[PDB]
Amino acid sequence: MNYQPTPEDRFTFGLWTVGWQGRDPFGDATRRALDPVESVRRLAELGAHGVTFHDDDLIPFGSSDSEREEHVKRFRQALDDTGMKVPMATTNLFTHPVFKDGGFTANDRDVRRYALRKTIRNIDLAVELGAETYVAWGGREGAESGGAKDVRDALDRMKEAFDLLGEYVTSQGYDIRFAIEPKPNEPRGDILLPTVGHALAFIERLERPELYGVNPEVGHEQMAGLNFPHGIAQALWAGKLFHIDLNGQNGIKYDQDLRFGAGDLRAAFWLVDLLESAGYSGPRHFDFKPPRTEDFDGVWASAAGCMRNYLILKERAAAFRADPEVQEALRASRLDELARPTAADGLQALLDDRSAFEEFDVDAAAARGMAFERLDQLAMDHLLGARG
Amino acid sequence: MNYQPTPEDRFTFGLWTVGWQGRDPFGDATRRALDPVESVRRLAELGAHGVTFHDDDLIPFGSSDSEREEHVKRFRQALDDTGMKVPMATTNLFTHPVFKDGGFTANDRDVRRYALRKTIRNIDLAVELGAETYVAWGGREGAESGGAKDVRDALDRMKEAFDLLGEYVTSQGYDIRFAIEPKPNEPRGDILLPTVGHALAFIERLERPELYGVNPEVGHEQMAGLNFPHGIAQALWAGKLFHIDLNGQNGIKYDQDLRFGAGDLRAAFWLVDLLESAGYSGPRHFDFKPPRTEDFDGVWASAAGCMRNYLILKERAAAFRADPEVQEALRASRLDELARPTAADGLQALLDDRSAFEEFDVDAAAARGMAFERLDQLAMDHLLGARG
Amino acid sequence: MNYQPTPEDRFTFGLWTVGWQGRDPFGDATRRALDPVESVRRLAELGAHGVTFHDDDLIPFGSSDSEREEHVKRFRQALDDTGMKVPMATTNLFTHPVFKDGGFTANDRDVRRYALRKTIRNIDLAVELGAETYVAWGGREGAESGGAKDVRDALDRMKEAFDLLGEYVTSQGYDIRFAIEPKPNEPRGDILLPTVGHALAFIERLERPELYGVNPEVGHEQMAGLNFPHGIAQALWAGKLFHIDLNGQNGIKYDQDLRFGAGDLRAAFWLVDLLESAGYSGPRHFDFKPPRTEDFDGVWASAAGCMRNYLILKERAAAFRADPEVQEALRASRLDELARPTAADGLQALLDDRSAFEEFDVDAAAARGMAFERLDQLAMDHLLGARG
Amino acid sequence: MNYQPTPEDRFTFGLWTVGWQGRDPFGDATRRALDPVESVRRLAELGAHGVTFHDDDLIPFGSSDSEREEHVKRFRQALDDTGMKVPMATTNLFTHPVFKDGGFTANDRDVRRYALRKTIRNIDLAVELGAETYVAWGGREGAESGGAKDVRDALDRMKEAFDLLGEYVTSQGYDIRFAIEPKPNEPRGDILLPTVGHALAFIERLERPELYGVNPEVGHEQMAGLNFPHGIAQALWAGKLFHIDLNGQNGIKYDQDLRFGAGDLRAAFWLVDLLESAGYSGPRHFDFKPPRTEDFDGVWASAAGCMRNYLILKERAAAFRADPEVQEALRASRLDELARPTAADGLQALLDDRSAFEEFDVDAAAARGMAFERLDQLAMDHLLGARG
Ligand SMILES: [Mg+2]
Ligand SMILES: [Mg+2]
Ligand SMILES: [Mg+2]
Ligand SMILES: [Mg+2]
Ligand code: NI
Ligand code: NI
Ligand code: NI
Ligand code: NI
Repeated sequence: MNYQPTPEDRFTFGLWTVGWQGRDPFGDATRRALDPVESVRRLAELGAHGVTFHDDDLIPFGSSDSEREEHVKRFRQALDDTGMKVPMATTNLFTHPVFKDGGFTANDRDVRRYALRKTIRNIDLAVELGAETYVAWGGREGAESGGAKDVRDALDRMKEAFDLLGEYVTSQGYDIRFAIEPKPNEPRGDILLPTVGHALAFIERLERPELYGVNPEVGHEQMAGLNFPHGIAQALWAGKLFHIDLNGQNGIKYDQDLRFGAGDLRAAFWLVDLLESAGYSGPRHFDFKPPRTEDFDGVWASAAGCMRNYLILKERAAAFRADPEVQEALRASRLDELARPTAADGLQALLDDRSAFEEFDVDAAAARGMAFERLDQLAMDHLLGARG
Repeated sequence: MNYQPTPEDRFTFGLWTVGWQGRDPFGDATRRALDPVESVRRLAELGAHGVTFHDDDLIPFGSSDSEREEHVKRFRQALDDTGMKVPMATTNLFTHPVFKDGGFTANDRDVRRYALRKTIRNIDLAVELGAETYVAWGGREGAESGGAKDVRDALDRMKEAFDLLGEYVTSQGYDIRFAIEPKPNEPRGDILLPTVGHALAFIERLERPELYGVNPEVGHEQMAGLNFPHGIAQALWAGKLFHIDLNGQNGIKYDQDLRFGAGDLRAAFWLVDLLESAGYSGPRHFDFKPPRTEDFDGVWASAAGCMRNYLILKERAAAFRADPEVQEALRASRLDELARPTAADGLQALLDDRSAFEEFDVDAAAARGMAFERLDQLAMDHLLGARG
Repeated sequence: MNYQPTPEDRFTFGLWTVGWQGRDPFGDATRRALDPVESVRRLAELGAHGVTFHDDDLIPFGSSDSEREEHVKRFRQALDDTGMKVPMATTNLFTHPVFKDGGFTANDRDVRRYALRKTIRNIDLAVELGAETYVAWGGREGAESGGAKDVRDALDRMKEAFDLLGEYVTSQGYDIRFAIEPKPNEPRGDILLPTVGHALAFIERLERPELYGVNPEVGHEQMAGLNFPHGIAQALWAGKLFHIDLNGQNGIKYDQDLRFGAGDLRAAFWLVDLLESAGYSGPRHFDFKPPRTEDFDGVWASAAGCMRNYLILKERAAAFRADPEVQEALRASRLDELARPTAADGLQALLDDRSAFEEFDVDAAAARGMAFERLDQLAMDHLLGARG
Repeated sequence: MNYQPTPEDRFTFGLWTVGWQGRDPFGDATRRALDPVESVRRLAELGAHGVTFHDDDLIPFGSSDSEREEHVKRFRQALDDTGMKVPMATTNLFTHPVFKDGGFTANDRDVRRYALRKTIRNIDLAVELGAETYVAWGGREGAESGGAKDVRDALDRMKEAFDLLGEYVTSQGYDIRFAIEPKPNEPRGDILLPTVGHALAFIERLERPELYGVNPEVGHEQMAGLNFPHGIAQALWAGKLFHIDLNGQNGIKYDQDLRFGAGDLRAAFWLVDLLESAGYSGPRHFDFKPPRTEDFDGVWASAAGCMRNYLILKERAAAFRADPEVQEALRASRLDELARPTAADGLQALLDDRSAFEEFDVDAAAARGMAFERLDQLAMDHLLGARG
C-alpha cells in the first residue's frame, strides 16, 4: 500500500503554515523565514496542487507599490514554473497592533474603514492570481470583557462590512465567493461567530447570502468540544461548504493546528468519509503549524504527512462503504429508513393513521435494538485494516 | 435592600424543576414526587408568574382519555385558584425507551410518526391552557458513533417534522410559536443543533421561518465553553429570542442545571444587563434542578434564590448603566463609535477616501488604548456594590 | 489477522457494565436486568478471565443474611462451572439516598460510620472470593457549592477512613491492597481527589501507604482534558498502578464509559504501548456501558469489541517498537539520551564543567531539530497498518 | 467603602506581568518595553509590597558579567529607594529556542546540563536579593506527540534536576525553598506535572521533600476544569502551599492570565475565604497579563484592580464567616460534624457498635436534607453585599 499525492488530489497549503517560524506566546522563533518562492517549489515537489496566502505573507506590510509589484512578479514566476495554483486568498486583519480591537468590528470607526480598504486591495490581487474563494477569519473580532463590545452593534458592523464587500465584487464583475472562518476563542477571550452554526446563521442576514459560505477548520470546532463531521454535514446540507481547513487538535485547549490525522483520528475518518461520499469538490486545504521542535526537514515531513493521512483514511472509508457486511449492517441499523420521508402521505393522512398513535405498539418498538455497536466495530476494523 | 418578586416580574418554572426527585445516573431518588397542584400553589406563594410542563409531567404516560381529562381539570383549578399562567409547554420525547434513538430523527420511521402524533396532541392542550410558545428540546436526536446517523438525512427528517408542525398550527389557526432549545451533548454523545448558532441557521431552511425561534439555556451554551450573553445577543439581533431558560453551570462538564446566579456569576450579570437593556419581554423561565442533597425546604429555598439573584443583578446592571462615570468610560472606550455606521457615505466614497488608507496614520491609531480594563473594573465594582 | 481473547489475556468486566440497564438522567431503562450468573457464563464464553462486583450488584441492598448466603452460593457455583476469577471488588457508596452527601466524607458522622461498616463487610466477602485488589471510588465525596464542604476537614475524614480500613486488613491478616479511583466530577459538581495526581499525593499521607495504589479510568482523566498515558506513566513511576479501568471517552463532557478503543483512539494506542512495554501484569478491566440503544446482542458485541480493540492495538504497538526504522528514529530524536542521567558525574563536576555553560554553544544546540514529526508519522502508519 | 492596599497586604507582581508588551501567537507587541526600575517605582506607588523576576526579565539573555552587574545595581537602588521587597524569583527555561524540547527534561543531555547551570546562577542572585522562594515552572517540559517523550525517563530526569538543586542549596547553606508551578498544557501539547495533585505527588519522591512545595496559579487548574479552592485546600492540608499566583481565567481554553477577580468570580471568593481562614502568610502574587488592548494607563488600572478585588472579597468573606445567621446555617448543614472524628473510639468499638450498622436507620438518615442551598444563597448575598 502506497499513498502518493498528485495535484489531482487538490491538496493545498497556506504560505503561513510551512512558513511558520515557531514563535509562540512563550518563545522566540526556532526557524528562519522561508521565501514564498522556495515554499511553492518545495510543496510542488511533495505533490501539492496549490498554495494560499494572506496579503501580508506575500507582500510585507507597508511595502511601496513598486516593491509590491516585484513580490507579486517573483511569486507568479514560481507558480508558472511549477504548475501550482492559488485557489483561495485572505487578508491579515490580526497581526498589526492597529487591529488589537478587531478589523471590521473595531470600536474605532477609522480602523474599520482601513480594514475594509486593506481587504479590497487584496481581493483585486486574489482575482488576478486566479483565486475562487476569499476567506475572512475575524480573529480579533471579539472581547475579553462584557462591557467592551455591544454584540448587536458589532454584528451590525460585521454585516455592513460583508455587505460592502459583496457590493464591490458584484460591481467589479468578479467571480469570487467569500467564506467565513469561525473560531470560538484565541486570540480574543471570545470571538464573534464562534462556530459553524453561528456563521451560517449570520450569512442568512446578509444582503446577498448566495455570495457567502463557511470555511470550517477541524481544530476550531473541536475547541468548543463539538463534533466536526456533524458541523460539516450541516454546512453541506445548507449548500455552504465553500472551503475547508484540515488539521488536528487534541481537545479543548489552545489552537494546536497539528498536522491532519493527528488529534482526533476517528473524527478524521468520519470527516473524510463524509467529504468523499458527499462529493465535495473544493480544495483540501491544510491550515497547520509544524511544531516548533522541528527543523526544515521536519517541516516537510509534517506537510507530507497531512496528505498521506488523508489518502490512507480515504482508502479505509471507501473500503468500509463498499463492504457488503457493512451495507447489511447499515440496513440492520435502519440507516435506509432514516433516508425515507416520515410522512410523504401528508399531515392529514398522518393524523388519520391509527397505527402512528392509537394502535402503535410502543413496547415492541422500544425493544428493538439499534445494532449500532456492531456497526461501529466494523468501522473500527476497517479504519485499523483489521477486517476479518 | 430587598428583592421580593411579584408576578409582574414574569418569573416562571417548569413542573419538572422543583418536582425533580433527585435521580441521577448513579443514584436513586432522594425526594418523593410532588403533585403538580401542590407545586403550582407553592410557586404562587413565592411570587412566581407561571409554570410550564411537558405532556408527561402533567398526564402520566399511557393515561386513558378519561384519566387525562381529570388531570387537566385539577390542574386548571389550581391555576384558577392562584392566578398562575402557563406561557410555554413542551413534549417529552426523551424518557420513554421508544425514543432511545430520537423522536423526530429516530432511524425507525414508525417512531418518527409516533413522535409527531404525541407532539400534536400536546400542542392542542398547550393552546387550551393559554401557552404562547411551544418548546422543542431534541435531547435524543444525535448519536454516540459516526455511522449510526447520517446527519444530512437526519436534518431532512428534522426539517420535515418542524415543517409539518407549522402546517398544523397554521391550518388550525393557533396563535403559538415554536422555540428550539439547543444542547451540545447529554444524553446523546453529540446532539443535533448543538448550539444557538446551529439552531438559528436551521430555522432559515424551514418553510415558514417566522414561526420558529430559539429557547437558549445558560448552562447548555456553557457546556460548549461559549459566551452565553454573546449568543443571546446574536439571537436578539436575528429577532429570534422567543423564550429563555435561566440556570447556572460550572464550566464544561455534565449539565448541572444549578439555580440561576450560581455557576458563572459575571456571565449572569452581563446576561441580565442585556435582557433588560434590549427590553426582552418574554418569561424569565428557570430550568434548574434543586440538588439532590436537599429536602423540600431546600427545594423552595433554591427556587426563591433563582428569582432573588435575578432581581439583585437587575438592580446592579441598572446602576452600572445609569452611572455618569460609566457613561463617560463607555465613550472613552468608543462604544459610541461602535454604534455608528462604518461607511454610510457608501462604497464609492470609501474607495475615494484617502484618509481611510493612503493617508491613514496606522501608528497613531495603534497607540490609542481602548481603556477596557478601567471600564471592566467599574462593572465589577457595581456588581459587588463597592462603588467609590 | 485474528484477535481472539483467551483467559491468559486477563480481561475482566464488572457485573454492572454488561448489566447496565440503560437508565440515564433523562430516560428509563431500555434493557431488563441480567442475573449475575448469566453474565458470568456469557463473559466466559467470550474469552474473559474474570468479573468484578460492587456489594450491591451481587447482594441486593437490605438482603437478609440468609438471602445473602444464597446469592453468594449461586455466584460461586457459576465461577466454579466456568473457571472465571474475581480479581477485584468494591463497595457501592453512591446509589442509596443515605450517601447523597458522601460516604467517608458525609457531613453526618453517623453516615460515615455506616459507610465504613458497609465497606468492611464487603472486604471480608472479597477475600473469600479470592480478590487481590479492593477499589474505592468516592463518587459522592464532594460538593456543588463552596460552603457545603470544608475540604481540609473532608480530607481528614477521608484519611481517617482509609487508615481504619488498612488497620482492619492488617489485623485480619488479609492479602489485599486498596486502589483509589479518581474522577473529577459527576455525580457531584466537584469530586475530592479528582485526578490520578491528587490520589497519588493523598496516599503519601496515609499511615501505611504501601497498602494503597490507584485505579485510573481512561475516561475520567480525559474529563479533565488530561493525557491518560502520561498519568499512567506517573503512576507506574511511583510503583502505584494496582489496577486499571479501560474504556473510551470523547473529550470533556459527561462520563460516557464507551467501549475501549472508542473515543480517543491514538491515546488508546499509546496506553497499550505503555502497559505492555512496562510489563503491567494486573487485570485489564473494562468499566464501560453498552449504549442504551442496544439490545442484549449489542451488549455482547460491545463487550467483545473491548477485548478485540486491545488485542489489535497490542499487535500494532509491538510492531512499532520492533521496527528497525522506528528504533533508528527514536535515536534520531534522542530518546536514548533522555534515558541517560543528566549528571551522574555529580553537582561539583557539573559546576566545574565549562562545556555546560561558559562554553556551551546555545545556537548550535537550538538549531538541532528533534525529528518528532517523522517519528509520529511512523507511529501513525503502524497504527493504521500502512507501513511502507 | 474603600479598599486601598498597603505593603502590609503583601501584594506582589512579576516584572513580566505589567511589563508584558502584548505579543500573542497572532499579533505583534502593542506596548513598548518597560524598564524594570520604572515598574518598581509605579508598583510601589500603587501600594504593592514587592516584585518578582525571571533571570531574563532583569538581565538580558547573554549579557556580559559586567553588564549583569550594572543591571543588578540599578535594580537594587530602585528597591532601596522604594522599600519594595523581592520575595520570589524564577528562571526562564522556556523562551530561548534552545529550550524548545524542555530544560530539565529535554531529550538532549547537554541542554539539560545547561538548564541546571542557568538555574543555579539565578538561585545565587535570588538569595542575594532576599528571595525566600524559588519557583520552577516547566513550561516546555512535555510533548505534542506520544513517542517524543518517555514519561518515566522524563520523570527520572526531573527528579534528578530537583535533587541536584536541593543538594546545591543545602551545601551553600541557603535559606530558600522551591515551589513547583503546575500547568496542564500550553505551550506544549501536554505539560508534565499538569496539576497541583501531580506536583504534590512528585515531591514525595524527591530526596529532600521538605525543601519543595507548590506554586498553584488560579487559571492553570481552571484550564483542566478543576476547582481551584479545592486544590489549594489539598496543598494546605499537605503543608505545601509555599506561594500562590492569583489571576482570572474564563474556563477551559488558552491561558488568559486576566486580572484577579475576573473569570470565575465565585471561585475567587471561596479562594480568598480559604486563604484568610487558613492564615496563609505568604505573598499574594499576581501573575497576570494586562490585555493588549490597553495602553500604559490601562496597565496600571489593571494592576490596581487585582489588589482592589482581593480586598473587596476579603471584606465579604470575613462578613460571611462572622454573620450569626451563617454560623447557624453551617451547623444546620453539619459542617461542625464534618470536623469531628468518625471513629475516635477506634476500629474495634466501631465494629462492635450496632448503631453503626445493624440498628442504623438508613431511611431516617437519608431523609435529612443538607440545607446547602440556603447556605449557598447566604454566601451569594454576602458576596453581592445584599444581606437582608
Ligand atoms: Mg484556518
Ligand atoms: Mg432547558
Ligand atoms: Mg471505573
Ligand atoms: Mg504563574
Ligand atoms: Ni487553528
Ligand atoms: Ni440543562
Ligand atoms: Ni467513567
Ligand atoms: Ni497562566
